[PDB]
Amino acid sequence: RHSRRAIAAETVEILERGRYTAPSGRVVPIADHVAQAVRGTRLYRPEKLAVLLEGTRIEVTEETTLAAARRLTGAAGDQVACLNFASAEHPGGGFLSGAHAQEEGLARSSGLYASLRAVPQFYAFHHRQRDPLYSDHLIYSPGVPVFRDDAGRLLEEPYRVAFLTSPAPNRRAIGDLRTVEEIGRVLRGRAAKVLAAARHHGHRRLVLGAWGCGVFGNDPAQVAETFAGLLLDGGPFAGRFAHVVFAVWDTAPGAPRHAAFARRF
Ligand SMILES: Nc1ncnc2c1ncn2[C@@H]1O[C@H](COP(=O)(O)OP(=O)(O)OC[C@H]2NC[C@H](O)[C@@H]2O)[C@@H](O)[C@H]1O
Repeated sequence: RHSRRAIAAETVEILERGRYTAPSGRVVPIADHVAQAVRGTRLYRPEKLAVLLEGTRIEVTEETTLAAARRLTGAAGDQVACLNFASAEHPGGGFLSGAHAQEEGLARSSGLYASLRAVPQFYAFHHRQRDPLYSDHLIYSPGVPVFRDDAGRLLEEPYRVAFLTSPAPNRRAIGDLRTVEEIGRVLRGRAAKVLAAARHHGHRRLVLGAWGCGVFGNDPAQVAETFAGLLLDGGPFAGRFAHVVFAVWDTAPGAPRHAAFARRF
């Protein structure tokens, strides 16, 4: 936790100073790209996403979200979109406290926090709502510079990705007070809106994963099935993306989140 906390603090300083020093000694400017990402950040309310809905190579890997994004970005020039497994309540989750989860890693490694911290309406809505289902609100963050690898090392050459920030329902907090089918409907509606936003913004290649299946305690078979219904068997997004990677990095024994996605896809 202490090493992650230190890295998080360094990233915040970097975003303030607008440059960082790579291991070679190269000083890398990022202010322009960060400012662009912030200025282009958009909050989508549920009903706007619903409007977007009125209008493929599939891989499962043990990659982190960022490792998959970096691989895809090196292979072609079209900007990749990545799903941020978001906190409903804090931009970048607990990254500044040294918390260890997917969003926190994104926030330690990129300009994502500068984008999300600029959308207080998203977080205020959920704070007032006080409901663990959260909502279909989504933050779209274009061209966010990514400048660390999985180990926290600064990159000689940063790359840019779009992020889609949407919180999965906190099934852990809900317990058995909603049915499997109710949660499935919430997941399907929300995932459809994530995909609609990605497509709306011209992203043909996506990095998805075990959304909500860690701290939020969702069932990875159900989350994998949710994406499958949308992307496969003549679903609404079948054939609409060029490349979808389910990058599932699961350090628990048996890597069960990854196993569930591998089984389905
Ligand atoms: N970096 C990364 N890449 C890919 N997959 C990952 C990664 N880190 C974890 N995982 C896998 O994805 C699963 C879900 O990750 P998690 O970050 O726990 O997402 P949640 O939606 O359940 O939790 C979110 C909340 N945690 C941090 C945020 O601030 C949100 O509060 C997790 O169980 C792992 O199997």
